[PDB]
Amino acid sequence: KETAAAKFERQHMDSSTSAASSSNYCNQMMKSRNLTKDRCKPVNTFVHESLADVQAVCSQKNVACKNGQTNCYQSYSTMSITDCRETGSSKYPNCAYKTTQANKHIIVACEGNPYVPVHFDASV
Repeated sequence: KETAAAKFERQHMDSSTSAASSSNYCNQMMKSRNLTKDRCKPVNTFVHESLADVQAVCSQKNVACKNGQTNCYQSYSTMSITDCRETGSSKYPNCAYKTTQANKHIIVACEGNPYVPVHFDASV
């Protein structure tokens, strides 16, 4: 299978750009990361920082995850992110999203060796 770390990178990492520019970033990103493949993935966040800076969150502020595990970490700094959320009228297979650029702290679950993000828990 794809590893959990790899899946996180496919779903949540966009180190290419410092922000979302065109307000159909989400439409194109969601498609190219295979998140509109079988259905429209309703919500998804992209992080626009280096992979090194993102992996480093795994040694920052330890917090509970939503599921109640305690291997989650909150970034000390705000990060450049894009919140993609499907529109009220979107219907597969013509998936429609709005793009919201923001600077927020991320919370990720970390696991494995090397100890890297395996789950995007939230932005705050």
